[PDB]
Amino acid sequence: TSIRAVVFDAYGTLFDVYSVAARAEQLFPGKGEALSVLWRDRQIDYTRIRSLAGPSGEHYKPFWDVTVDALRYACARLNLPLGNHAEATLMREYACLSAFPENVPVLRQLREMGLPLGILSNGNPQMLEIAVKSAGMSGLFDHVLSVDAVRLYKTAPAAYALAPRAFGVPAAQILFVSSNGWDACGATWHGFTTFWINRLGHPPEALDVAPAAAGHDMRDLLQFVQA
Amino acid sequence: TSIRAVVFDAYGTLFDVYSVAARAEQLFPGKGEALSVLWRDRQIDYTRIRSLAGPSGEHYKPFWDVTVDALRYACARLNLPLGNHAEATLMREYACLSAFPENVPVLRQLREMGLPLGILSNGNPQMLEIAVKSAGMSGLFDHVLSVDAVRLYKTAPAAYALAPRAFGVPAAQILFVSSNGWDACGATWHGFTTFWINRLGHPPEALDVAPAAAGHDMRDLLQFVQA
Ligand SMILES: [Cl-]
Ligand SMILES: [Cl-]
Ligand SMILES: [Cl-]
Ligand SMILES: [Cl-]
Ligand SMILES: [Cl-]
Ligand SMILES: [Cl-]
Ligand SMILES: [K+]
Ligand SMILES: [K+]
Ligand SMILES: [K+]
Ligand SMILES: [K+]
Ligand SMILES: [Mg+2]
Ligand SMILES: [Mg+2]
Ligand SMILES: [Mg+2]
Ligand code: NA
Ligand code: NA
Repeated sequence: TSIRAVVFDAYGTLFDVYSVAARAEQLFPGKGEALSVLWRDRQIDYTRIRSLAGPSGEHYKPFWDVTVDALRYACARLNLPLGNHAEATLMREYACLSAFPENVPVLRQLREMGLPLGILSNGNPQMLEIAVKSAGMSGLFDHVLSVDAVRLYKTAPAAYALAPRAFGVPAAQILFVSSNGWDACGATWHGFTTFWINRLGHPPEALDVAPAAAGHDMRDLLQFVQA
Repeated sequence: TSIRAVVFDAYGTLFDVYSVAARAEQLFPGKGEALSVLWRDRQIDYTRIRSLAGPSGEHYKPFWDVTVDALRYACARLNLPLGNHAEATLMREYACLSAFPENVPVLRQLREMGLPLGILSNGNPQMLEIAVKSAGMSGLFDHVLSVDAVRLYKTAPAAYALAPRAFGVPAAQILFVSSNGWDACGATWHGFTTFWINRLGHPPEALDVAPAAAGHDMRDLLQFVQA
């Protein structure tokens, strides 16, 4: 079926989270890769635990505050000295990230081939908006969407449903792009055409579903559309 | 409020999963602790991804088959030679586990103080039932409950709701016991009195909720009831 719009996940897709791991190392020598791993794990675990526990948003909390919670748990567990300064510093780092250098032109070869572009993110909008301004992609997106509108995190249907609504098109006609295998898979269940930017070369998730195609980077995504 | 029944989580609580990590090492030398960690992570990730994606069971699959999926993904990712024999062997190991030696008497000091006992498990019942027969705890539980009845995994309300239903008592009057911090916390949200068997001495989850009490083992749980 014909793509008529293309929606992106934020972190790891549009925005390289790398710079947080590197700054963790500096505050916590020898413990950066461990913190950053544990922190991402719990950040995601907490969004799922919450949305699963309250399928109508009973336990929702914005992604920012969930990210603080996860960072705090990870430091306590890993026995790291995280008080106000080191916390503020890592969160600042989180607020303002940079793009994968390949992205911004590829977005143009799509904008130019007549394609509306959006972001759909677990990110609360307050953090999603500045995050976008770090990277020079202001203007490229028609819609910048947050699961905060529905108080439910991916893979919840109400989160995926935001993009058909904003674009005025069925899921089947939106190309859904994510770095996270679980999310490409969840989007495929919802009925999008999906592309998985598998940056670390991992296996497909064993979820009995597969995205339409996958590649290694954003420029592989361009390849695929043009075909 | 007065406890009138006590319900247990299965794995890590009643049943020591240890013996699987040890048998992983033997089939996959140098890679047992890595497999076992990645496998537990994805097993749980997959139950949440599924239930979050289909809040009415649209993507349900029994825990057994989810456990095979997770084991398969973990082996592919970790580049381990898992064909039919090594898979069958690890799954066998999974079917039939042993208790924490402290458990079976502690269950008796509770049965004897006039307390009905149950299991509530992500475990499909087919695997939950034999699992119980490995360990000598047949007879101690009035109800052996599986989220398979509702096609939704914890922390889904419909999963927690199984125990009030079976016991004929409100959540507030059941003591809910788990090893998994996320689950003690989810149960507390549902309204149980909860106890967390924190076996590895981890911090509390940063979920803005805490179980009624926590301890290190089952005998700490006994301590707490008797008080
Ligand atoms: Cl992170
Ligand atoms: Cl977790
Ligand atoms: Cl809902
Ligand atoms: Cl395991
Ligand atoms: Cl995951
Ligand atoms: Cl439901
Ligand atoms: K509702
Ligand atoms: K900065
Ligand atoms: K329904
Ligand atoms: K055996
Ligand atoms: Mg995880
Ligand atoms: Mg600590
Ligand atoms: Mg491989
Ligand atoms: Na939709
Ligand atoms: Na209930």
